[PDB]
Amino acid sequence: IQTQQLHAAMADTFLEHMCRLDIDSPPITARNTGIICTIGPASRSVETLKEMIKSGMNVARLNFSHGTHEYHAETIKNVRTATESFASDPILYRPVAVALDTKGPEIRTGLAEVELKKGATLKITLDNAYMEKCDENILWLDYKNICKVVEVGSKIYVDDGLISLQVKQKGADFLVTEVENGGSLGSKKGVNLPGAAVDLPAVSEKDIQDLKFGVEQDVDMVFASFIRKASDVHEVRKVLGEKGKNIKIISKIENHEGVRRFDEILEASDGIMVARGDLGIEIPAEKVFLAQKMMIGRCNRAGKPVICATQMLESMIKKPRPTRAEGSDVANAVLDGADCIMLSGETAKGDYPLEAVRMQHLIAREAEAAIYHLQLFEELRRLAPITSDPTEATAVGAVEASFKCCSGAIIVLTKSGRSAHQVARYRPRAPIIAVTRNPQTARQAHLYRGIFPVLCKDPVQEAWAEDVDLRVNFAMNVGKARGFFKKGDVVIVLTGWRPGSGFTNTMRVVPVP
Amino acid sequence: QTQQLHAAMADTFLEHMCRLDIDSPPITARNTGIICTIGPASRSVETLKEMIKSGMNVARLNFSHGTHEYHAETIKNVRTATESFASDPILYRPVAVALDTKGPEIRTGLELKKGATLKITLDNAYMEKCDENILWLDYKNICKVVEVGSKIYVDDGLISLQVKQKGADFLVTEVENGGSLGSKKGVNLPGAAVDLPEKDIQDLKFGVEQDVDMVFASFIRKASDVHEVRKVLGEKGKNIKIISKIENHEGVRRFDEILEASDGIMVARGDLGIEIPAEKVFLAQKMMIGRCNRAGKPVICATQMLESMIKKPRPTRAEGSDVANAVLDGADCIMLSGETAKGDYPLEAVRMQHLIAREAEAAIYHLQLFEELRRLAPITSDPTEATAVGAVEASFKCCSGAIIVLTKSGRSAHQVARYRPRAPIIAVTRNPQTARQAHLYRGIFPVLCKDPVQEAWAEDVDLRVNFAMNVGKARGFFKKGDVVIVLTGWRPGSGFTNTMRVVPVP
Amino acid sequence: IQTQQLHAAMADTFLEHMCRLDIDSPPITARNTGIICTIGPASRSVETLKEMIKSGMNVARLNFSHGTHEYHAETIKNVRTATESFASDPILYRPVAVALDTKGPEIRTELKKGATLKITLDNAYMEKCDENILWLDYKNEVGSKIYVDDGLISLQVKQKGADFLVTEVENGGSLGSKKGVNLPGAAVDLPAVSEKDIQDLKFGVEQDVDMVFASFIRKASDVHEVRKVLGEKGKNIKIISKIENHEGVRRFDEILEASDGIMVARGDLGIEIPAEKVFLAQKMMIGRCNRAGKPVICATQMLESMIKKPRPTRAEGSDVANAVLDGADCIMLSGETAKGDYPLEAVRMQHLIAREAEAAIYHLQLFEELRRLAPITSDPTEATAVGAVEASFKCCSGAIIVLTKSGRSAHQVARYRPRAPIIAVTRNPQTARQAHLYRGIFPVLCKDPVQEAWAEDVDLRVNFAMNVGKARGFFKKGDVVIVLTGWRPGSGFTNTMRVVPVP
Amino acid sequence: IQTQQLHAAMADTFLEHMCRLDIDSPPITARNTGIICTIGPASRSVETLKEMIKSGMNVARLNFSHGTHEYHAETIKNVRTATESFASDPILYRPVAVALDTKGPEIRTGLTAEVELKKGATLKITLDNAYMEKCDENILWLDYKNICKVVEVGSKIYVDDGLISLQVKQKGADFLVTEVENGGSLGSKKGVNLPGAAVDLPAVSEKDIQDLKFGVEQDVDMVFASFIRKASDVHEVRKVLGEKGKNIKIISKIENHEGVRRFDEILEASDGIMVARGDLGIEIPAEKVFLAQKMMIGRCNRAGKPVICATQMLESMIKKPRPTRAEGSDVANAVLDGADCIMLSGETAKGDYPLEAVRMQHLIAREAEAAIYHLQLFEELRRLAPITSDPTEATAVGAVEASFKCCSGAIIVLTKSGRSAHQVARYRPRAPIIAVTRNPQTARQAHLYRGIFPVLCKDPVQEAWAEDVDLRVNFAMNVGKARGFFKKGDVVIVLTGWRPGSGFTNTMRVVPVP
Repeated sequence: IQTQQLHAAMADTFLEHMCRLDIDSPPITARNTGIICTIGPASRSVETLKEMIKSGMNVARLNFSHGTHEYHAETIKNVRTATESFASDPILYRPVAVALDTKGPEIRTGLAEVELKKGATLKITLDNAYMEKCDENILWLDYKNICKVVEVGSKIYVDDGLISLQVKQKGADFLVTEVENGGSLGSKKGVNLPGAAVDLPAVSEKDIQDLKFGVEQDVDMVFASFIRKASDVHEVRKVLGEKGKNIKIISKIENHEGVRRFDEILEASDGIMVARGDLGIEIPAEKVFLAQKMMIGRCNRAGKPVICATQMLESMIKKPRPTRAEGSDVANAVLDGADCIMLSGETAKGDYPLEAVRMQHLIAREAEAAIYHLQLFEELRRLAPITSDPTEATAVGAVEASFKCCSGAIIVLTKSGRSAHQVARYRPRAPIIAVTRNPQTARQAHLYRGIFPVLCKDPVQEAWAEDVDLRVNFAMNVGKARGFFKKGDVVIVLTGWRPGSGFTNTMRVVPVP
Repeated sequence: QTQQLHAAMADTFLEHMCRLDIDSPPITARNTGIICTIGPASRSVETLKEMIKSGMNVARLNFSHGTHEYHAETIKNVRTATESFASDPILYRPVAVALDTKGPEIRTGLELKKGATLKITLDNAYMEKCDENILWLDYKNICKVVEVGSKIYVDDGLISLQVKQKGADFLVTEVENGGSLGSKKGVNLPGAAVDLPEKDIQDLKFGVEQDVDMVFASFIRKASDVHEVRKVLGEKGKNIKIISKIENHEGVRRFDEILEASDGIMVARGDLGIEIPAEKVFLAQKMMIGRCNRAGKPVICATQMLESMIKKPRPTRAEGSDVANAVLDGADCIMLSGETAKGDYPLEAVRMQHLIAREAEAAIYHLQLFEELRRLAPITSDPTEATAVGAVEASFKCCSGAIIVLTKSGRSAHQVARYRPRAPIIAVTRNPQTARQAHLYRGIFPVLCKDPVQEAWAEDVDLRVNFAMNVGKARGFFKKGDVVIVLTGWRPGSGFTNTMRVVPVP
Repeated sequence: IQTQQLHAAMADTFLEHMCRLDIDSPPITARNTGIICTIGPASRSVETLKEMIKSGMNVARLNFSHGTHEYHAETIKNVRTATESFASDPILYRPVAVALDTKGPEIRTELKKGATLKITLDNAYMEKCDENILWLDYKNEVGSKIYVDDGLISLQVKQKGADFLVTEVENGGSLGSKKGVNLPGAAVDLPAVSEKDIQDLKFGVEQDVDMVFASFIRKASDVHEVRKVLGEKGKNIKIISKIENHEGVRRFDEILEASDGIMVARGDLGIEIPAEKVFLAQKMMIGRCNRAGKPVICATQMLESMIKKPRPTRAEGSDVANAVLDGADCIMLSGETAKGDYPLEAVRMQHLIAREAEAAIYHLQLFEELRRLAPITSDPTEATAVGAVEASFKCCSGAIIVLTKSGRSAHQVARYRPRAPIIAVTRNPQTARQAHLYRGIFPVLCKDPVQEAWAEDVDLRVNFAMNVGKARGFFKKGDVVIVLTGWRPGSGFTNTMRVVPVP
Repeated sequence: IQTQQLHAAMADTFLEHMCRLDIDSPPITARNTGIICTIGPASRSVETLKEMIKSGMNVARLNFSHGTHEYHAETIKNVRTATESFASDPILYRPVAVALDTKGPEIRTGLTAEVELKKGATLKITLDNAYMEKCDENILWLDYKNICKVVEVGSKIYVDDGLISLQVKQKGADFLVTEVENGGSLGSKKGVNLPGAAVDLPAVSEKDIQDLKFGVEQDVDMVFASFIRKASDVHEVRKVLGEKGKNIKIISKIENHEGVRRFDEILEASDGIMVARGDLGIEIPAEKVFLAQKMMIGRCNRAGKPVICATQMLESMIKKPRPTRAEGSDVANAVLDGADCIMLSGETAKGDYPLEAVRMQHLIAREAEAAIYHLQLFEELRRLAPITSDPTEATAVGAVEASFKCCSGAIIVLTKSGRSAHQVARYRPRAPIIAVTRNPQTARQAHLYRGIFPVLCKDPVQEAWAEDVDLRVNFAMNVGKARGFFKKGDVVIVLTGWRPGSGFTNTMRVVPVP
C-alpha cells in the first residue's frame, strides 16, 4: 500500500508504468503545474478573487481582445487587494501574477436576431455604414483584404468558426458567399480564414497602447497573440522597453506560420502558450494535438515555459462538473509537460469559475504523480548539453539527489528565479521552493513547473551566512505548514558563495528542523 | 515526411514529440475502430448508409432507452445499408452489431435547490408521483448497501447528496450541488456494492436470436458477472464476444479477473466518473488500456469524447485531444454514445474521430511500444505467435502498405494486432461474424471474400490474397512498388498460420 | 531458462545480465564463430587436419609470407583430401574452406642494450646477417625509432640520413633471421600488391581459393588492386583486408565499403600504433563491421602460449570470449596450429570458449541496436530476415534453415546476430566454404540430384537441413525451426518464412 | 570534444559507441584502476619498489604461499621505506597499501622424476605412507588424511594444476582407487584440485592463523583470503584478525565452484572480492571463467564493494619485454567489465621485466576508462540502486551527475573512514576522485575502489573546522595541479560536510580550480 504512483514510477517499461497506475495511491499535497485563470465578469470580484487564490489560482490573465483600460485596471487592483489579504501570514501567503493578453491582428464582424440558413447568400459589403447596422445579406468586416486575397472557392469562419461560409465571388469591397454551416450571427464576432496568413499588423497601434498600459500597471508577464515570427516578438519587447525589460513575454501560437517558424519564435520569447481555439481554425482540428505535443516537447528541451490554453473545461461555463474528454485533456497536458494549465471563459464569464479552478487543481496533482520521471529524467539529461556553468551542474545534481533520497523539496535561494528555473527544466518530482526577496520573481516563477515561490519579507541580517539560513528556515516552515514535508525528512538546498545572482554552486542534502 | 516517420525514428520520446508535424500527412488507412451508438438520432438507413462511408465499423444498440422489440428496425436498416455495397466485395465494408445491456441501474420517480436537506423514500406510488418534497428509487436495497457519509448522485452526477440520517425505508441526505430535478434519473452510489445481481438474464438470452457479434455488459464488478453472462448467451451464443464495461470502483479493484474472464474491457468513463473521484479517471483508463494491451484483449474508451458535437458542428480542442490521447494510450476502438443516441451532428463526428484517430496512429511511438510489447510478450512454442511478431518486425523494416492475413476465427489477425503494427492489417475470411468481430481489434481491416471455394486450395488461397491485394489498392492502402506482408497456412483449417511471404506489390 | 544464459537474456540492464551469467547454464552443440587455423609443419599432416575439422576447424589459412607454392599446394591437396574424408555421409559432412594470406609489403632482415648496430644494404650479405650485419627490404626523420623481431627488440635512431643509419639497440632479444621491421612514423606509400603477391594471387585462383587475406591494406585503392588482379576467373573469390597500420584505422570506412570482410591484424598493429590502444581499434572495426554486416576476423596471439603449452592462459581465454562478445564473425589460430605442439587442443579450446561466449551475448540490446541503426529497405529478403530473427527469439528456434545459392540470403540473417544456428543449404561448394566467414551460418552441402519439380527440390534441401540438425545435435523432433525460401528458383527471390515443426 | 573518447560517449547506442572509438583521442592523465603488484625477488628491493610506485603500483601483495615471516617482514619494511622516500613533499606522496595473500589449504602428491598416465589405467592415490616416498604410475599418494572422507565414488580428481584427470571409480576407506581419464607426465609434490567436492578442510589452516596474526602485528591494510567457499570461512578469517584487525579488510578469493554459487553470501560477509582465475579454471571448465568474472564484477558493482582481477594478465612479460595482444585485451576488458583493481603476480615477483609490465597496466587501463560508456552505466546503477534516506549516498550520486554535466577534472571528497569517497566511486564517474584523509590506513585502503585517489594531508589542524576544511580542499587542488589532473579555469566538484566527523558528507560545491 503506497503513494505518488511509486509502483508505476519504478516500472522498467512505460507500458508497465500505466498498468500499475493506482486510483488507490493517494497523491502528494504539493501541486507543480501552474493554474492561470482569466478574470472578467464572473471573477473580477475580490470575493471571487480571494476564493480563486484559495482554490489554487496562481496567475490572473487579462484579455485586451475585449474590454477597456479602465475595466482591466479595476480588475488588476481588485486581484492585488485579494492577494495582500492573505499576507498577514507570509508562510500561508501566495504571490499571484498579473498577465496581459493582446487583441493582436483580428478580423471582426460588424454589430442579434439574424440566423444564417444553409442555402442562403451572404454578401460581405465593405461599406463602413454596416459597422453598427449589419444585415444578413450585407456583412461588414474590420479587414480590407478578405475579398482581395480570398477568391471564389474559398471559405470564411465567424464566431469561433461555428458559422462556416463558401466564397462564389471576388472583387473590391464585396463577397457573395454560401452558408455551409448556419446559425445565429453574433455582434463583433471573430472572423477566421484557414487559407490565408492575415496581412494585419502583428502588433497594431491598439496593441502598442495595450502593452504600454501594462508597463504602467507592473504586469509580470504578457501574452502576445498571432505571433508568426521572432520579428513579431521583438516589436513587443521594444514597446515594453527598458521599464518592462524584466516583464516576461509569452508568445501565443495560433497560426500555421508560427507553427512552421516556431523554433525561431521560442529562442526569441520567454515562453510559449498553445492557443488551441485559434490554432484549430487555421490548421485542421485533427492535427492540433500534434502541435500541442510538438511545442510542449520543444519547450521542455529548451527549459522555456509552455502553457496549454483553450476550452480545457468548457462545459463548466454552463455545468458544475466537467466532461471526461475535458478531465483527460487537463491531465494529459500535465502528462505532456505543460508548465501551466489555463481557463478562459470558464473563469472569465462563467457560472462556475471556482469549481473549474478546483478541478484543474485536483486533476493536475494526480497527473504529476503519473509521470514516468525515470524515463523523462533520463532523456532530459541524455539530451542535456555539457556546459561549464556551475549552476547548471548543481541544478542537475540536486534533481538526481531529489530522486535518490525522495526529497520533500528542493530549496533554492533565487533573486531572479534563474537558479530555480534550471532545476525545473530537469523536471523533479520534488516540489521546488524558490526563496526570494524580489516579489516580481515570486510571481513570474509561477510560470515554471514545480516552483512554489515564497516571499521572505524578513529583513537582511547583515551576515550572509545568517541571512541565507534565515531564508532557508522560512522555506522549511512553509513546506511543513502546507504539509509538503515534515521535520526529520530530507530536503535539497541550493545556495551560492558570493552575494548576488549567478553565484549558485552549493548543494546541501539536509534533514528538516 | 509522411506518417510522422521523423518522430518514429527518434531515439527518445521527448524528441519524438518535438518531431510532430501538422504537415506530415497520414496514410489512407485508419486502424482504431469507431463504435457508433444507434438511436433516435440515426435509426434511419439514410443516415446509417452515410456512416459506413464516413467510417463507422460497429453499430451499438443501447438497452437503457429500448424495449426487447424496439431496435429491430435499426438492425434491418444497418444491414440493408451495409448490404447495399455487397455488389462490389472489394469495396464492401463489414459492420458489427453491439448490444449494450441496461445493466444494474437505479432511477428516480416519474425543480431542485442547493445546500439543502432532502429525504428519499420507497413509497412505490412515487413512481407515477415524482415530488420535490422527497425522491423515490427502484432500488429497495439502498439501506443495505448505503453507509452514512455516502454521497448519492443524480442527473448524471450534476446533483450530489451526502448521507446524514437513515430510517426504515428512507435516508436523510444533505444537498451539496443543486440543479434541475426531473424524473427517472439514474442514481450512482459511489460508496456502494450494488445488491442487484432475471430481467438481466432475459436481455442476454434475447441477444443470441438477433445474430449480434458482440455484447457490452453494463455494470460488471467481478468475474462472476462475466462467468454468468456467457452462460446466458449459451452454446447458441458461444462465439458472441463480451466486453466487460468497468463503471465502478470494485470493477477497477479486481479488474484482472474481469479481463481474464472477458474477451475485452470497456472504459465506461461517464459512469466511472461518478463512481470514482473524476480527477482519478485517466489513471483508471491508462491502467486498463495498458493491461488489456498486455493481455492481447480488446479495449474501448467510450463516454464524452466529442460531446459538444451533439449541439454544435465543431469539436472542442480538449475533445479533439481526448480522442487522440486514447489512441496514443493504446485504445483499440473509440465510441460516441451521446453524439449518436440523441445527437444533432453525427456524420461529421464520425469523420472527426476518423481523422483525429488516423492522425494519432502515425503519432504513436511504435519503436518503444513494439520493443516493450515484445520483451513483455512471453516466450512461446506457438508457431503462429512467432509468424505474427515477425510480420510486424518485417512491416517496420519495409514500412509496409499492409499485412495480409488469412484467418477463419480471426485469431491469426488478432495476434498481429497485439504487436500493434503501423501497417493496416487486411484480414481475409469467409466467416462474416469473424469480419464483424474483427473491428474490436485495432488495425485489422476486415474483408469478406464471397468468392466461391476453388477446388485447388493453393489457387483458393491465392484468390483471397489477390482479393485483399485488390481491396487495398482500391482503398488506397498500397500501390505498385509498395511492399506488403502475406500470412497464410500450410494446410486447410485453423491453427496452421506458419507462413509469412514478403511480396513486392505489382 | 537454465541453458544458453536464457536468464541473462531476460535482463533489462547489461549489468544485471552480467550479474545473471551462470557457469551452470550450458550451451547448444552449435558454434557460431568461424575458426581459421593456419596450416603448416604441425597441421599439414592429413591425420592432424582430419582431427582439426572434427574439433571445430572451418577454414584453413595459408601464409604466403613464408613458403613456396609447391609446399602450399601439397597442403591444399592434403586439406581437401582430409575434408572429403567425412564425405562418406553427406549429412555429417563439414565443408572446409582454404584461405591465401598475402606476403604483402613487408620489410624483413644475441643482442644487448645499447649494443652495436651498423645496418648494411650490401645484398652480398643477404645470406649473412650478424650482431651488426643486417639488411632491410626498404630502400626508401631524426629522433625516431625502429622495431625488429615482432617489435620485441627496439632501436632509438637519433642518427638517420641518406642511406644507412647506425644507432644503439633500445633493448635485447633472442634473434632469428628474416624478421619484421616496422616504422610507426610514416605512411608506407608501398605496393599493397607486389609482383610476388600477383604471382601468389594467380596461384590461388588456379588453386580455387574461397577467400584471400590481403595484407597491409591502407586504402580502398589497395583493395581494388587485389580484386582486379584476381580477375573475372576470380571475381567470386572473397577479399578480406587486413588492418595492421594507422592509415587503415583512419581510412577504415573507405576500405570496408571496398572489402567483403575485414581482419583486425593485431600483431603488426601493436607495433605500428601504441599497443595499449589496439583493443579500441578492434572494438571500433568489429562494431562498424556488424553495423555494415560484413565479416570480421580478430587474429593475433589469441592462444599464443599453446604453441608450447597444452592449456591456454586466463588472458588468452578472455580475449577469445571478448572478441565473440564484441561481435567478431571469426577467431584465428596462427602458430598455435602452424608450428605448435598442440594444434588440436587449441581448436578444441577456441570452439569451447566461442560457444560459451555466444550464450553470454546480451541479444536483447544487440538485436534492438542492430535494427534501429539498420536502414529501412525495399528488399523483401532483408525484410524476411529481420522477421525470421525476431521469430527465432519468440519461438526459441532450434535453428534457422535458409536455402541460398550465393550466401546472400544467409548473410542477411547473420547481420542481425541470432542465437539459433543458421543452416544454409546450397549446392554451391565455394559459397558453402565462404559462408563460414559469417557468424551463425553452418554450411551444409546438398549432394542430392536437382529435382524435376522445384517444389520437391525445395523440400529436399529443407528436409536435408532438418536431418543435419538432428544428427549434429542442434535440434530434436518436437522443436520448432525457422525456414526461409523464395517464390521461384534463382538469386534475389527469398521472401518466404515458414515456422515448421522438426520432422 | 575530440579527447577522452568524448565522441563515443555521446552515442545513443553501445554499437555506435564501439563504432566511434578513436585511437587518436588521447586519454586523461588520470588512471582510476588500482594496480596490485606481487613483490618477490624481482621487485623486493627498495630501489625497485620506488621505481614500481613511480610506474603505478598502488598495492603490494605478499604471498604466504611461499616465503618466511621474516622474508615478508623485510619486504614490508622495504615497501614502507620506498613509499616514505616521497614524504619529502606531501603533495607528491602516493599512499601504498600492504596486502597479505593467504596460502590457504593445498593438497600435494609427492615422492626417478616423471611418469605417464595411459588412458583408463589403474591408479591408486591411497593413504598408505608406505608409498608416500615412492609415487608411481600405478600408485600415487596424497597428504590430507581425510581426503577419503571429503571425496566419494564418482568424484573427479585433477593433478599438476589441471593437466591429468581421474575418477574415483572404486571406493576406498582411508584408501582411494581411481581410473585415469586424461593422460600426461606426473611429477612430485604436485598440487591436487578436487572439482566436485565436499571440502571440510579449514580455508584458514593453522599456518594461515599464524600468517593473519603476523599481519595484524605488521599493520597490513587488506587480507586476500584464499579458497573461500562459504561465509563461515570469511567469518573465521575475521575472528582470527580480532578487534585489532577489525580495520583490516578481507578480500575473499573465489577459486572454486562452491565460491561461485555461494558468491552472494560471501560478498555480503566480505569487504571485497578477487576473481582468482588460475585456480578456478582448473576446477571448473576454463572456457567458463569469463562468465565467472563478469557476474562477480557486476554483482560487486551492484553492491558498491571492491572487485579484483588477478592471474596471467601480462604473463608473457615475465619473459618478454612486450605483452601479447590477447594480454592487453584481457587488461582492458577487465576495466570495461567494471573491475576496481587489476593485479600482477609472477610478472612483478620473479619476472625479468617488472617495471615494463606495471607501466603497461597503467597505460591500458587509462585507455579503457575513457572507452567506458558512462551514460548507460550510470543509468543502470541509478535504476538498480536501492532508494535511500542517506544524504551522503544522494550527494554522491548528485555529484557524479554534476561531474558528468560539467566534465569536471576531479571530484574532491574529504573522508576519515573512506566511505564518503567509496560512494562516489560506486556510481562510477569519468572524473578522478581526489579523496582527502588524515588517516594513513584510509588512504591506503581507498586504492581498492575505482576512481579514488588518496591524498594524505599531513598538514596540522586549524582552530576552526571551516578553515581546516578550506585547507584540505586546498591540498587536493594543489595535487591535481601537480599531477596534471586539472588546471585553473577548469570546473571541479567538491564534497564536504556541514559540521564535524565526516559521517554527514552533504555539501557538494561546484568550484573552478584557482
